[PDB]
Amino acid sequence: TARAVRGTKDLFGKELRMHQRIVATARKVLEAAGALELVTPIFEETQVFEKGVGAATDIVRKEMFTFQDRGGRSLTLRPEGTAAMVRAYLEHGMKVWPQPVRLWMAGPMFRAERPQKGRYRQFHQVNYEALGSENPILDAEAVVLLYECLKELGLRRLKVKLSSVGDPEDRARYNAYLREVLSPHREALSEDSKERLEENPMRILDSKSERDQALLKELGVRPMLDFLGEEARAHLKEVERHLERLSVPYELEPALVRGLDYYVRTAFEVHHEEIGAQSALGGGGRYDGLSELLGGPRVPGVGFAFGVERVALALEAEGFGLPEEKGPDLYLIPLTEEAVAEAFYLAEALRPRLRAEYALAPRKPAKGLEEALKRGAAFAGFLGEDELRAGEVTLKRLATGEQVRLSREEVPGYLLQALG
Amino acid sequence: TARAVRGTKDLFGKELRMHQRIVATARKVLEAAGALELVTPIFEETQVFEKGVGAATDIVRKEMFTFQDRGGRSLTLRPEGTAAMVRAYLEHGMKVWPQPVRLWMAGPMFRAERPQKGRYRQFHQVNYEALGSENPILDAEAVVLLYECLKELGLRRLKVKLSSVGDPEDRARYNAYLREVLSPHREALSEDSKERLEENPMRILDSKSERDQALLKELGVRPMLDFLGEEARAHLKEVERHLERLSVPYELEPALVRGLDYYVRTAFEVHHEEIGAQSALGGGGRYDGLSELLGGPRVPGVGFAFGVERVALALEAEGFGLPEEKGPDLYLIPLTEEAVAEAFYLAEALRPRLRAEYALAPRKPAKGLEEALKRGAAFAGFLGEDELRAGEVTLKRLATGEQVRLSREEVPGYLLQALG
Ligand SMILES: N[C@@H](Cc1c[nH]c[nH+]1)C(=O)O
Ligand SMILES: N[C@@H](Cc1c[nH]c[nH+]1)C(=O)O
Repeated sequence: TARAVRGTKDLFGKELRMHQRIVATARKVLEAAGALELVTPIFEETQVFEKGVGAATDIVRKEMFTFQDRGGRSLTLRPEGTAAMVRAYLEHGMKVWPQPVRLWMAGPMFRAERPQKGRYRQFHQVNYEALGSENPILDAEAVVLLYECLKELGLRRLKVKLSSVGDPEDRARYNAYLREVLSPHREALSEDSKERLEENPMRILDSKSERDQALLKELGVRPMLDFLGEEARAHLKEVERHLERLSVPYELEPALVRGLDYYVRTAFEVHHEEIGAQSALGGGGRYDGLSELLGGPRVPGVGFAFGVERVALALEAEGFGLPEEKGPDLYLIPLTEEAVAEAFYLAEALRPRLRAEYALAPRKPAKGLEEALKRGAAFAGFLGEDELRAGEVTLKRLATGEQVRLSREEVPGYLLQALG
Repeated sequence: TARAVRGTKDLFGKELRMHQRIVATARKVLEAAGALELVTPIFEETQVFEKGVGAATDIVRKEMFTFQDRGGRSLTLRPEGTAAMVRAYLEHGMKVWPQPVRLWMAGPMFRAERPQKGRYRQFHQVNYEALGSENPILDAEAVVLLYECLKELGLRRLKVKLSSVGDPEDRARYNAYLREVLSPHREALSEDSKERLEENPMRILDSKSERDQALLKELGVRPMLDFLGEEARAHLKEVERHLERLSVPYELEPALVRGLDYYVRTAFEVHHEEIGAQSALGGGGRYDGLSELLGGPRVPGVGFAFGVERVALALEAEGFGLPEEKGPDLYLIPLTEEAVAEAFYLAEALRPRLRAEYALAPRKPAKGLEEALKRGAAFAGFLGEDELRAGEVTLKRLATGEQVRLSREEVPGYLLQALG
């Protein structure tokens, strides 16, 4: 009856392997930059995400799998990694390690989204974090690291986008501006936008429908860029200076509305055309003050995260494939009932240095050979009356059909030299 | 304010590395036996565990983190892997793949346990599964694989325990027997046991408290083993035949009650008496009929699972340590403020082929050298006014004190040949 809940799926085969390659590469680039692997629990106290992600965001308000612990306490399935990372930083007194502290991890993230496929309720992302410093070098580094993780995978058609949200103060003033300009024209907004006009009006910029877009155009709504505090623009220029020097091709966006509310200053995203909507492979930005929201001291930080599934799609789009699932080095086929157990014993003597499998029931040579082929085995191994009594095994390389009869002892060596 | 919820913890450093070594080894032994890696979602429809694990078990009744889908459906955080594996087997029509289908995975498991340390609410286990066959060779194989996963890690002091729970008929009769012997003495049972006496009385055997143990002793309660039917007895003997042949030292237990209700016939566990209570490193058994409980056809199966944390403790107990975390190949120390950014740029030119790190602020040579040493760096790199204007870098192997001044171009090669 039961199936895997919509939005989640079993990972195996080529799909699983691609994910592993992706995380493997991310591990290499991130750790070369000094990042330490830190894996946080699957769930945190619901407050870590409420306060952290901001009580006004879609995620917190209606997209988190939150439940209650038997007796008391509210727990929530991690929807994103940054807040948890900061929570960990705080808890482990990382403030005392030599700064900045770079952390990275790869794991599942959960988001309660309205059922109708949509996309994913359980997805996986690589998360990088640089904590303990306001230096714009880290922002540039974070952007380069994300860019390189994808670049190393073989992706070529990426679109880096950079911008800034100024600071909570600048963010506030821009919102006020939006209300003042939009409210008297409130009646020309999409129902969706009319709600967004209440909390975090900026979203109305990144909304769909023609109603909104045409209005914004005629009203001459000015870009979030025009509201950056000077220190903010100084910082952003430093980041651009570094990226240009590192030759990272980017485009400065008029405004980058990120789905989380802890962002301050730098904000970036890397896209890929070949995905359709949800072209974002990953993104990130600075988030000083988040630690304070979780009740800690001031701890500056920048980082990014990217969706493994998204990256996989991008790879597929660029024609990157994976080679066929390897079969067993040897597949033992018993010719008599007594032989089935002997095949098992022989297989055990060969493992784990050699991948040896066997049939659990006797069968004709041709049939068992058919099954060995069916399993992609390199060698077929026959165990009938003769070899059982002689303490030998009849091996047959399936590719050429070449056959060899040798003692059980030589088998490991013969196979290893013939395949290694 | 927030901490990692009791029963969960952040994995990093040596602790994380041990887990990876453990899973790495398990991967090798399991995949050599033909196991395919299959990772199931973090949560399943609550029914998969209710019906699967059995509605009478402690796990289902009061130890599962269950919550409601943002729109109805009851979802539950996976407390164990077998049911999910069978669910996957059913869903993907693996029944049409060549049998038996061997699957393995390593991941987090969640159990809502009463807060007071109590060990773990989120732990990790390696799970092996062999589906599609009643053959006792698979049971022996499952036992040998679990044994070998631990054996390969270096563990020597393991205690393998084997037993059987018979067939549904034998299981029923033993339960009846338990009721008949225990009911008239019902008043001497622990409150917990008095409930278990209603559905699946066998649990009362594997319960805690002295109140139960002493009673069972004086009453002369007979082992589940004496109640095995003929076919069950035959199957178990086959398993012992195989284990003895493979020289796997085991002890036949009178009654090895396991923690789940889907078990039928073979049941085994490997313990280590140097962890205190909870000496079970892992265990498993056969579970035909589970697929049917999930609404599928009859699919026989055996498997095991072991706690990575438990195994880690066992390793520690046997004195197995982890060495030194590698430091960066190069640690660039800026001598002027202008140099910090240059160090970053240089570091970026060297990565990811080389692990290069740098200080984010200028410092005196001696100080930066001490920091390079603290970080376990192979080479220290100086960037002061001289080298900045000359387009060079002053390298110093911290080991031999050998100092070299070379051009930025000569750096990647020199470092690679000096460390590769
Ligand atoms: N966690 C953010 C990305 C991020 C990581 N660090 C900073 N921002 C996301 O879910 O997109
Ligand atoms: N599911 C079992 C392990 C197992 C695998 N196969 C049969 N049993 C456990 O949680 O201990």
